[PDB]
Amino acid sequence: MYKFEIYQDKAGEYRFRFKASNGETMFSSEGYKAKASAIHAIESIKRNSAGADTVDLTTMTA
Amino acid sequence: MYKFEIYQDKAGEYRFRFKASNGETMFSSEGYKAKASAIHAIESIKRNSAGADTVDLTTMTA
Repeated sequence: MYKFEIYQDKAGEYRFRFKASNGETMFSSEGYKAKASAIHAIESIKRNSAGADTVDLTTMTA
Repeated sequence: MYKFEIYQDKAGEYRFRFKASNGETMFSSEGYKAKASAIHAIESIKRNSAGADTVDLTTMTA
């Protein structure tokens, strides 16, 4: 199906990506701070993120 | 409760963050490419991400 793949970048930058059913990544994160911070971040997603609202701030006249 | 705030960075970098019930951000993304790509990414989350698995690659980093 899909999941959160938690890796660190060459820069030592702990991060996590999320996949899709067609076996493709749709985002990569900053990872927040560290591995412990990475899982804790993903813990937010596990709660109700599939039901969470999607607000767009960047609808700004420029 | 909590939601996805979609903004663009000073670098013109479309991205989205996710909040927590205590009114605090837990990640910021790369936003994938653009606004359309940002929402499409968040669409993956809406599906089953609250039930998605959490796999850590950086225990044996690649």
